[PDB]
Amino acid sequence: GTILIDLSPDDKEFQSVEEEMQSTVREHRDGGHAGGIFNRYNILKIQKVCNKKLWERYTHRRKEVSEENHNHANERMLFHGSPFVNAIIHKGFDERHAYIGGMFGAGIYFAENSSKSNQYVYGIGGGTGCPVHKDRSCYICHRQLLFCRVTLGKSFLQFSAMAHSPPGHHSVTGRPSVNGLALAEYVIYRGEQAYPEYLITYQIMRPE
Ligand SMILES: Cc1cccc2c(=O)[nH]c(-c3ccccc3)c(C)c12
Ligand SMILES: [Zn+2]
Repeated sequence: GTILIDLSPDDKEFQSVEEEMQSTVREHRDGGHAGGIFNRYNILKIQKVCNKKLWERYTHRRKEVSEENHNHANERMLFHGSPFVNAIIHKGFDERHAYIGGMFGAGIYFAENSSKSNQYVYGIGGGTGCPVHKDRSCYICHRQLLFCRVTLGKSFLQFSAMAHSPPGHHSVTGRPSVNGLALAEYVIYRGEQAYPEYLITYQIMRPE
């Protein structure tokens, strides 16, 4: 039941999504090992993801969370990079997308930094890079990220140098305490707390 609608580069919705993507690139502690070396992206396409069932699932859950957190869903737009992007847009998020080895436990992880999500499009640590060239820094192969609507509710705050939510919390916020320039990462424990709203197709660009 999923359909993808292409946005025109002239549409302001295209433009505000491209801006979120480009403005949240940062340097990573691995020097680009996992996601490559770039300062910006070539955006090739942005598609709106429409699925009634998955949307209704998301909003039913968002209401429940809101009612348990002084009528505040604490909804964000966040990036998700995954080798399973094709499964997610058709079937939604679920426990198969849980990162068992994650620093904040076995949940589904989202980033404010697009370049953080970009590290995972070929799997943990960047796997072995693109299918065609086995290159984690490939400038040629087309990559995909999701920009998702994520309900955080009451988020447990964890400073930093499918499992359950910490009791009484709806999500976890991993806030980098050492790198002042890294933005936050978030973890949810219920697949129904995220909706994959935009599918963004892109290349990383070789710095000049
Ligand atoms: C740890 C983390 C922080 C911030 C963002 C992400 C992300 O976007 N994707 C993933 C991830 C998803 C599927 C398989 C492997 C990693 C992960 C793990 C992730
Ligand atoms: Zn390649």
